[PDB]
Amino acid sequence: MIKTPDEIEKMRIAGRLAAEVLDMIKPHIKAGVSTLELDTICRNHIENVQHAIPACVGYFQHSICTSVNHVVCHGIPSENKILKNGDILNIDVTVIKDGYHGDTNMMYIVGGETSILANRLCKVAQEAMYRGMATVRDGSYLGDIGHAIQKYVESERFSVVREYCGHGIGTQVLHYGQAGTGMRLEAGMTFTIEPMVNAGVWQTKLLGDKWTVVTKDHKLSAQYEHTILVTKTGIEVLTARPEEDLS
Ligand code: NA
Repeated sequence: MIKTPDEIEKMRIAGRLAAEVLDMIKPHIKAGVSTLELDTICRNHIENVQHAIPACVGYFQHSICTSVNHVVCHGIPSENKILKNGDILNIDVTVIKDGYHGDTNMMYIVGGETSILANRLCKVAQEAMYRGMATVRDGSYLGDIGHAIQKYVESERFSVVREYCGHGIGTQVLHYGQAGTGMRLEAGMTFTIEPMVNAGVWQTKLLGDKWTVVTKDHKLSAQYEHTILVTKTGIEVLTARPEEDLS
């Protein structure tokens, strides 16, 4: 599962392009915008400016997932989903370039202001991802990631969605368990770390469209995602954004 130098170089490019989607879409996020409009802007950027491939061509009909509020993941862009101030929005994107892909998602607070709880949920979700990323280096264990995430999130009185906290990435599902469990990590491995944090119960449900996932209790959910490369001394965050403080 060790990526070659050529494979890693192509993943750096794709990861940077994916990061660029999440940064460039920011000024378009305001009250009154539909999530379909965001999808079209991202599709045009990926295909026609980056000259890359959005996920709807690789292995449905949209270039991004737009998950609002109680939607946990896989929200479908829609002309009828109109953002309003105080909404929390996750945009999830995969960019494919030259056979390799970069995967990342982040939260946006529509209008810059939201409730005490929604702000805290987003910040805890981002810090949870970072805590999981902080365990990773050559010789660490896959289980260290989920353990760090779950311990932190529950200490903050939120719930972790139990389906997964990450996946192998290339072209393996990361679960919550005990530290020291799972595969020992080696420099050159790549995967995503993407914990989903619910304000209420950890249970989710799939909507009638067999695609959109929502919290079981209709409370808020937040997620962040990075694609990471394992190194001898730590990680390289392939989807890091330039103004993103990784300390
Ligand atoms: Na959500």
